Amino acid sequence: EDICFIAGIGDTNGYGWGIAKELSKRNVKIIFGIWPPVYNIFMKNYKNGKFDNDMIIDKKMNILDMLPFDASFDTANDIDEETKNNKRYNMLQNYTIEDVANLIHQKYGKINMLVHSLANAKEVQKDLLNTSRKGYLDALSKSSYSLISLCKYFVNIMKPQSSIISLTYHASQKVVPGYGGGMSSAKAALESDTRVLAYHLGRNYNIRINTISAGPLKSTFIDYAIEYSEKYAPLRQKLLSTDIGSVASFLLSRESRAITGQTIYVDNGLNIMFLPD
Amino acid sequence: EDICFIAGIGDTNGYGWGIAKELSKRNVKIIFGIWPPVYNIFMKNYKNGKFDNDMIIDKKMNILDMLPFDASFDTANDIDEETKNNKRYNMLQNYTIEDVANLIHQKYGKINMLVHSLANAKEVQKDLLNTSRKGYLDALSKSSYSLISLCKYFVNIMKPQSSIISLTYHASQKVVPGYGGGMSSAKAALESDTRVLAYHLGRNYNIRINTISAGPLKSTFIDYAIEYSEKYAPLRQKLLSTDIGSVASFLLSRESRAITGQTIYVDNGLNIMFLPD
Amino acid sequence: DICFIAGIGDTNGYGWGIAKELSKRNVKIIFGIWPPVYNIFMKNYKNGKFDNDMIKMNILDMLPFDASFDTANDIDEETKNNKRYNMLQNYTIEDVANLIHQKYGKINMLVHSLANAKEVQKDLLNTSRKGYLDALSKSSYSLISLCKYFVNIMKPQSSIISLTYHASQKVVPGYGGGMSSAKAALESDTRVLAYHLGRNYNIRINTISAGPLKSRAATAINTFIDYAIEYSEKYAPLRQKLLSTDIGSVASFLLSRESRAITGQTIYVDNGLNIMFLPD
Amino acid sequence: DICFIAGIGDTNGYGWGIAKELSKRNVKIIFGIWPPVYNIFMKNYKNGKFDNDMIKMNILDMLPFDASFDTANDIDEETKNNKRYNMLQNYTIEDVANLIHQKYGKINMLVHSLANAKEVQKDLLNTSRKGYLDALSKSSYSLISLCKYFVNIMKPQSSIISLTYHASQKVVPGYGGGMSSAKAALESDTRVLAYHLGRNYNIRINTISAGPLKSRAATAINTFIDYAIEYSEKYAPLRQKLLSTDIGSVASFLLSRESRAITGQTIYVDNGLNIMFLPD
Ligand SMILES: NC(=O)c1ccc[n+]([C@@H]2O[C@H](COP(=O)([O-])OP(=O)(O)OC[C@H]3O[C@@H](n4cnc5c(N)ncnc54)[C@H](O)[C@@H]3O)[C@@H](O)[C@H]2O)c1
Ligand SMILES: NC(=O)c1ccc[n+]([C@@H]2O[C@H](COP(=O)([O-])OP(=O)(O)OC[C@H]3O[C@@H](n4cnc5c(N)ncnc54)[C@H](O)[C@@H]3O)[C@@H](O)[C@H]2O)c1
Ligand SMILES: NC(=O)c1ccc[n+]([C@@H]2O[C@H](COP(=O)([O-])OP(=O)(O)OC[C@H]3O[C@@H](n4cnc5c(N)ncnc54)[C@H](O)[C@@H]3O)[C@@H](O)[C@H]2O)c1
Ligand SMILES: NC(=O)c1ccc[n+]([C@@H]2O[C@H](COP(=O)([O-])OP(=O)(O)OC[C@H]3O[C@@H](n4cnc5c(N)ncnc54)[C@H](O)[C@@H]3O)[C@@H](O)[C@H]2O)c1
Ligand SMILES: Oc1cc(Cc2ccccn2)ccc1Oc1ccc(Cl)cc1Cl
Ligand SMILES: Oc1cc(Cc2ccccn2)ccc1Oc1ccc(Cl)cc1Cl
Ligand SMILES: Oc1cc(Cc2ccccn2)ccc1Oc1ccc(Cl)cc1Cl
Ligand SMILES: Oc1cc(Cc2ccccn2)ccc1Oc1ccc(Cl)cc1Cl
Repeated sequence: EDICFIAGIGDTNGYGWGIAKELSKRNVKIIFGIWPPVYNIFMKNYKNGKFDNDMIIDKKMNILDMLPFDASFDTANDIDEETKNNKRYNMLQNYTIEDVANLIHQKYGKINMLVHSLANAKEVQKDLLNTSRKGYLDALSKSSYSLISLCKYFVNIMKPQSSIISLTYHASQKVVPGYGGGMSSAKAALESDTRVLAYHLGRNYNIRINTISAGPLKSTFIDYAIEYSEKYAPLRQKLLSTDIGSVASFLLSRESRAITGQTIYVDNGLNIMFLPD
Repeated sequence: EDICFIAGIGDTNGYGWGIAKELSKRNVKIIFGIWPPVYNIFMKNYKNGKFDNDMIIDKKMNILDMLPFDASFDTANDIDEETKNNKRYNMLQNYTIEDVANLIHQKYGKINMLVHSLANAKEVQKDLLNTSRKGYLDALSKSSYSLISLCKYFVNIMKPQSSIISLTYHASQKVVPGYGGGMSSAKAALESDTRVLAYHLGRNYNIRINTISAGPLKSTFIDYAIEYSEKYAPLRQKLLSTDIGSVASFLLSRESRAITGQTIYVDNGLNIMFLPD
Repeated sequence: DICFIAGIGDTNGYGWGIAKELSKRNVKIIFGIWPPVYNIFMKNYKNGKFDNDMIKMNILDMLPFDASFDTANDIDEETKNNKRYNMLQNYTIEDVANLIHQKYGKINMLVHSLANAKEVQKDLLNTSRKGYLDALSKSSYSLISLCKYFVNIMKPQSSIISLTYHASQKVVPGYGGGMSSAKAALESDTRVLAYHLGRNYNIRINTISAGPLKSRAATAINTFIDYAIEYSEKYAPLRQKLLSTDIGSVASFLLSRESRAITGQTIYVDNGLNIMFLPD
Repeated sequence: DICFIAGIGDTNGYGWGIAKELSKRNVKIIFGIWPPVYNIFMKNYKNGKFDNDMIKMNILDMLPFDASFDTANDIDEETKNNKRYNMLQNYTIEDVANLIHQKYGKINMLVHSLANAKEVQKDLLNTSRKGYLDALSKSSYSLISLCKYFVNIMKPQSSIISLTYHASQKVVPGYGGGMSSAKAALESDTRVLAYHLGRNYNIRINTISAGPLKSRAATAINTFIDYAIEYSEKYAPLRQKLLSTDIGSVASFLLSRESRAITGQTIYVDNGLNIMFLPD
């Protein structure tokens, strides 16, 4: 009985979903953490059967639960009155990082797989030089610190030899004009933090953590990235969300017990190239 | 007539000073940017001649000016009332990043060298896993975004083929337990941002930017780092603030016109080692 | 699913651990064995020495294999006539490719699990040209050539792995003879190969940077491995003992279709030691 | 201040640009010249061809030098008797070391500015063992051996540099013959050497990863350099044209005492091209 919490899904079109699908093959029970502002929409679509085709594995994806989850709030203490008043949030509760860990632990006990699959930058459209302090720190808060806080709070509800992964992108290491707003900065911090966290979690809890540097998925510039990737990557096949999924599944399993602190590239090998051929 | 603004000095015991000294050999005019809370102390010591020995180059260090400078505020607009009221700040003015660029430009015209030499993390003593969101973002704000904002505002007051450097540390790339509070995260972001900035500044202004990854200088754990470095680094000599200074001088000169976006290690080669010998 | 494992000489190394793990997924294993140790390995197999170690493997075949030789024409007269090669046939790279293809058809998995350097005991500065080139020939070029001849007997979408060590990237004094150089070249060649193999053949290639394991080869170095192992178990983020099957299950994953979007990569399987700068 | 420059054959490469820049700081330059091009280089010197290019250099000496040979005993009979070596003496590595020491005493600067690969035109997968080993011997081992023999005729706190190319780290199709492999090994060897040289000799060693320059060697590759240059001038963060003196002033800095705390490093002098992932 393995249970994985996936923080950061909004539809079946991203990595979170591809990871849920592949894990389901291993009979892993899935819990979704969903950004409150799209939680109700997601529940509706799910109810209206919009995801039924997406859920087929002759095996059904076993979704144990779907919970509102906001990566920018650590505890009930951090909720500002403007979101308290806020339309969407008003009718939802217990969606802070610590609140969700308590809920899950209470309802289902300890888990052993954790997926951080979320990024947000309010100024992702502006290049770095034109990003505001507010926009930059928002990017870091939502995309980088959220990983640390996730680990801080979920470690108490995880079994020993548990495993954790996040998703990153090569803009951290090499220049991708157009990946702005401090998203590149956020990814660089996330990959560094993955190492620092791997040391602490490894020594203190025997828990592993790694990150997957993924190629482009259509989930503007994304159309460029995907086209360029499919033209110039070593491997011609289309990169599927389940290509990341099967890698994630392996990193979350005990088959990878000796791998931690790593950035693992799942991008058809595009990262290895220097000049177009 | 070359002029360099050095943001982030508080005494003659750090890299900023070593960089000022070496630049002075090249007859570069120096302007110091000093954290307001220690500005007056610094001025006093300077007046009381405490730095006279430190200033000798048979050449005097030519300090063109010394200005209060706070890396956490971008413009006059960002000054919160608590600092406005604040003792130290109350008797100082025009210390925001944009304010200082305007002052310098007004008093002295355009400059062609910029040094970012500052780091601060309010929770540097806590390890990453135990760092608060507030502490983490403060680290990023002061140590990383400050570089971007410095470039944003000083580029308008710099000549073409100007040059910029900052200071970083290898904890960004490899684990150094004890370098906490998100300082490691901040350095990783700074090294990544150095590349992104190098592209923008290079293409749009023909300005270069690089960062120096420095070994330990006594400016607790620092005593460990220095001892370990002196035991295990390829080069036995003591690492001097002027070892960083002479490298900085070269990176800021036109002798390095074809180098940009780089992290340059000035650490007696310690970075190259895996296991102690 | 058939895998050729090039470079196994006993049950104490990574090759055996890889064999073991691939067997679990019902992969057919073919051993390529260096002729100097070929006979003794055979003898121990039939005399059931490895029986405790195979806990049961599916060993399709065991062939003489020397990665120094690309084709039969490359075998020098002395080696040809040597006591231990006497006496043996079809052990070059081209020859084992052909032989394997005749017996079994096309395969889909390849493991390069070998390395050799005559002067490993010398530090780099003191290595001769001859010793250095030997290291690169046996440890690095052998991979390139293995690929060249096996790509024709491999299907799409097959997978190739090799084994490397972090001394290529960071200084490990005592890892001498140009072995550091050979691992650096091999990690670079893995990228270049991943490009050509991916484009032209839809074949994948990656390399595993393993942590210390007390193997035959590891002892060839003048207690270095004992210190290595002991240091890793003390300072690695993960303090479990590193097993050859830890690498093996990672090898199995890389060779399987589950890793179809990974290529050209150096993957560290070393309890995380590589991420550390300063000892604790 | 005396610098030996190993690997100059005309005024169109990095060696010349390095010579030029070192002259500016009043450094005494000794050229080591490959015997195949030794005579013509001499002839052009006295016939004032390079006069426009030396705008005045301080050329202390010009010696025959072949980095394929470690000692006189390494010279094969054919080479020994060849039309172009006929006729020449003391051109091995040990021999030039000794010769330079006798004429001038100890030096404090060394530049490895050479590379060679018989099969550069072939892609890696199609390179023979012989071609690959040639690339590593001439381009990589030559540095190690240069160090071995020159450390005895160098003072503390002397400095050594070599030249490399980013194809070691990222795939550049067309950079064949094992040249990519040779650059990867050389960048690794630079670290290992920096350790031994720093500890035992207080001598520094670094390598410069240069951008494209239309040199003799660069054209040996089957328009590749023209595309390289054109691509760099279009996509590099800095759009100025990359000059051999751009590398030269960086070489001068690395060789001088101003860089006393830098060692084991790969320093990119390439208008920043290396930092880019996606074309504009
Ligand atoms: N798609 C790509 O080409 C690509 C490439 C590399 C990395 N990634 C990474 O993959 C991860 C998943 O993104 P994706 O591409 O699958 O798109 P996605 O929309 O499937 O995933 C991002 C999800 O994060 C959620 N989210 C946003 N703000 C949040 C908050 N404050 N709290 C909680 N959740 C929030 C959103 O609902 C969104 O669904 C991201 O971390 C992204 O950086 C994506
Ligand atoms: N000393 C080392 O061992 C070492 C190693 C690697 C990198 N570095 C880097 O070198 C740089 C200089 O630090 P140092 O070691 O010379 O110590 P330092 O005290 O000389 O430099 C840091 C200075 O930044 C100033 N500062 C702090 N908060 C500020 C703010 N909000 N606005 C403006 N200025 C502020 C302080 O007055 C302080 O003097 C830092 O960026 C540090 O990260 C130091
Ligand atoms: N043991 C470690 O700590 C360690 C760490 C990192 C990487 N590696 C790598 O793992 C691989 C396997 O080494 P190991 O540690 O398992 O030792 P091992 O002795 O078990 O494996 C090496 C095998 O290669 C064979 N071999 C040597 N030269 C050959 C040739 N010319 N032709 C064919 N076969 C030849 C030998 O017979 C030997 O059995 C090597 O590439 C090694 O560099 C080992
Ligand atoms: N040109 C470029 O675009 C470029 C880019 C990056 C790195 N580099 C490197 O710079 C260095 C110099 O190359 P270059 O581009 O200036 O070409 P070049 O032809 O000017 O320099 C190479 C020189 O090395 C000499 N040489 C070759 N084999 C030799 C041997 N066995 N003994 C002694 N001398 C020998 C040749 O006579 C030749 O003059 C090389 O290491 C090269 O890899 C060049
Ligand atoms: O983080 C992401 C990275 C890439 C890679 C990419 C896509 C297109 C062009 C260049 N790079 C694509 C999508 C990504 O998703 C996001 C982007 C911005 C934000 Cl604010 C949030 C997400 Cl989830
Ligand atoms: O940023 C710094 C890095 C090192 C390197 C080091 C020193 C000691 C032990 C380990 N690493 C030493 C001092 C540093 O200065 C700072 C550290 C924390 C802060 Cl909050 C600010 C500064 Cl300027
Ligand atoms: O690549 C290898 C790495 C280690 C780990 C190690 C060895 C020595 C010191 C520290 N760690 C052990 C053996 C390795 O492979 C070899 C190296 C040289 C030779 Cl000659 C043979 C082999 Cl199989
Ligand atoms: O290391 C080198 C790099 C470049 C730049 C380049 C060459 C080809 C394609 C793209 N860029 C040109 C020449 C280089 O050196 C050599 C490579 C092979 C040989 Cl045989 C000789 C030399 Cl000097």
